[PDB]
Amino acid sequence: MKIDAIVGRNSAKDIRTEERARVQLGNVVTAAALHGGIRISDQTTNSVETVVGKGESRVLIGNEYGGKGFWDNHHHHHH
Amino acid sequence: MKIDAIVGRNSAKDIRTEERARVQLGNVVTAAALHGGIRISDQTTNSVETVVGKGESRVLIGNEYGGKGFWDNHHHHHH
Amino acid sequence: MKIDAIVGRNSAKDIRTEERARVQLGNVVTAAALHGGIRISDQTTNSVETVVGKGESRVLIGNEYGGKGFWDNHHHHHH
Amino acid sequence: MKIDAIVGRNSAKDIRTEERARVQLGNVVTAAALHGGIRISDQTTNSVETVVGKGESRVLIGNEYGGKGFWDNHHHHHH
Amino acid sequence: MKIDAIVGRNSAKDIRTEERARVQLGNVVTAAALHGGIRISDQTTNSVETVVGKGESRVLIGNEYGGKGFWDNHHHHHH
Repeated sequence: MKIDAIVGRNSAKDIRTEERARVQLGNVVTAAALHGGIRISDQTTNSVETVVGKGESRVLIGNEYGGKGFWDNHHHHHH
Repeated sequence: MKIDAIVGRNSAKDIRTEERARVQLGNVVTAAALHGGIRISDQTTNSVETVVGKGESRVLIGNEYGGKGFWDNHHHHHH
Repeated sequence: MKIDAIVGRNSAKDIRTEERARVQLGNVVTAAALHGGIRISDQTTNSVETVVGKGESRVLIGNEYGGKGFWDNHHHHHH
Repeated sequence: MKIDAIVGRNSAKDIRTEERARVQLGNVVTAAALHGGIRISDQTTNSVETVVGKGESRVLIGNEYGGKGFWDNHHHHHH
Repeated sequence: MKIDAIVGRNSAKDIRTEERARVQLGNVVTAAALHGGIRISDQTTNSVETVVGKGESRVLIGNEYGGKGFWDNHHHHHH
C-alpha cells in the first residue's frame, strides 16, 4: 500500500514571482467546458522544479479547459 | 496516512508574500461559470512547495472556474 | 521526484520567464475536445532541463488537444 | 524521494526563447483525432541539446497526431 | 548538464533559429494514422550537429507522415 495508478498531478518544487506577478496552482475550467466532456483519457504528471518570474510574470500549475483563446490572447497573419 | 486515488487536493508547504500582496487558498468560482455549484470533478492533485511573491504579488492555491477572462483579463490589442 | 510512474509525464528542471512572460504546465483541452472514453496505457513523456524566456515569453509543458491550429493562430491554415 | 529513473521520449537539454517567442513540449492531438489508435504510445525518442529562438521563435518538442497537413510550415512544394 | 549514453533515434546537438523561425522535433502522424502495423518501433536513427537558421527558418527533426508533398509525403492514387 505505497502507491497506485493515478491520473493528473500538479506539483511545484519552487516558484518565484516579483514585480506585480501572479501565481495560480490548479485546474482551470472555462464556461465552455460546462455541459460536455472532461474525462478524455488523460494521465500526465505535471511537476515543475523552479520557476522564475520577472516583470509581471504569470504562473499556472495544472491543466486548462476552454476553447475561447488558449489561456491568453493571440492573433496574427498567416501565409 | 492519507490514502486516495485521482482526487483534487490543494495543499501548500509554504507561501511568502510582501509589499501589499494577496494570498487565497481554495476554489475560485466566476459568474460566467454559473453560481456556486461546487463539486465538478477534482482529479488532479495541486501541491506547491514554496511560493515567493514580490511587488504586490498574487497567490492563488486551487482550481478556478470561469470563462470570462482567465482570472482577470481585458485585452483588446491585436498583433 | 515524488513520482513512481515511469511513462508519460511532463516535468521541468528549470523555467525562466520575464518581461510580461507566462508559464503554464499541464494538458490543454479545447472546447471541441470531447471524444475520449476511459482507459490506461503508455504515453509520450516530456522533460525539459532549462528554459529561458525573454520579451513576453510563453512556456507550455504538456500535451495540447484541439483542432483550431496547434496553440497560437499565427501561421498555417486550412487546405 | 527517489531520483533514479529513465529520461523519456521528448527531452530538452536547453531551450532559449525570446521576442514574443513560445515553447510547447508534448504531443499535439487535433480535434479530428478520434477513437482509432489515438494512443500512439512510445515509439521514437526525440532529444535536443541546445535550442535558440529569436524574433517570435517557435519551439515544439514532441509528436503531432491528427489531420491538418502539419504543425507549422511555410507551404507545399513550389516550382 | 550531465548525460552520457549511446542512443539512436532523433537527436540534436545544436539548433539556432531566428527571424520568425520555427523548430519542431518529433514524429508527425496525419489523421489517416499508420494503417495496421501492430508493432510501431523505431528503426532509422537521425542525429544533427548544428543547424543555423536565418530569415524565417524551419527546423524538423524526425519522421513525417501525412498527405501533401512538401514537409510530408503520401501514397494516394492516380488516374
